[PDB]
Amino acid sequence: PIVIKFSHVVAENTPKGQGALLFKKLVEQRLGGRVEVDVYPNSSLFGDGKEMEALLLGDVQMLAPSLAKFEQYTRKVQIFDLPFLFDDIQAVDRFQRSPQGRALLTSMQGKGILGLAYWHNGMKQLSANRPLLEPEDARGLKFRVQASDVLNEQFRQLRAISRKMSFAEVYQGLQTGVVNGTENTWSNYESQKVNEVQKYFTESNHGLVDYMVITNAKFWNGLPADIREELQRIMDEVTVQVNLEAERLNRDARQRILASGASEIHTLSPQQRADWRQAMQPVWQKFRGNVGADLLQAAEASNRP
Repeated sequence: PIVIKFSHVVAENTPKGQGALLFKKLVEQRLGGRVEVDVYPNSSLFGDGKEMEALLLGDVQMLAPSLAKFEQYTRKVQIFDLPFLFDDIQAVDRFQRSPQGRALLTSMQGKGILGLAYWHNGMKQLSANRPLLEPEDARGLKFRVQASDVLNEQFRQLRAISRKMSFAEVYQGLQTGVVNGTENTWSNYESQKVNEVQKYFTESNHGLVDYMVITNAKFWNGLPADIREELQRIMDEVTVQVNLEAERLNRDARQRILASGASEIHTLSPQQRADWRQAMQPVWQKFRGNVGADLLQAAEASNRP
């Protein structure tokens, strides 16, 4: 039996958590015991950063990290972190399906990482212990960000303080005041109960959390061809399921946060959104050389159906 250990940092009741569990179920139902799958959620086996070290070492065989967590392996995936680049997940999906977007799945093959698929989670919103209605509202705040130079600079541009922290540490960081605010999808906020430590949310859709399903190129390329292709077909089916569940789980997450009564959500007006974009988009100039004109052109073109 070939064992595939799939580690991740999110709760089970999420797009990625359900996706990993579906992959395991379909492998069990279709590969007759030739492949077995173990799933380790919520940083139970490996958390941020460590997971990739383990992937390269062979302590794990499959991951699906946020596209914001690959700067140590390539700087091309940074495109997904640029604020307000993608209007919505439909635009990002279009970019991901472009020749360029597909090519990015192999951007790290030279470091031993193979991308197998993109999984959607959703757009990012803002959270803090004070209201965030106008960009000046973020000044002085300490925001937890994923380990991303783009996201670090995003809040630096708003005259705020950025703290790169592993996802598992967000709740405690906010409860203890190491950080005062953050950014994430409704699913991640509710699934991790972070609304209990954030009284104010702003629906800004200023970015997104999407994932690249990845594996160790040596493990995957060493699989029997029939098994590899079958696993890829199953992954393709799982991707559709994740992408469909993602939008609805995020909708349910927002409703449960609003129902809580312990947190408020302000939705930005078109004009407010534009002012936040005008204030944050200057960060793009710092990374344009890394991503390149072509990728930026393709990403901007993805906003036009």
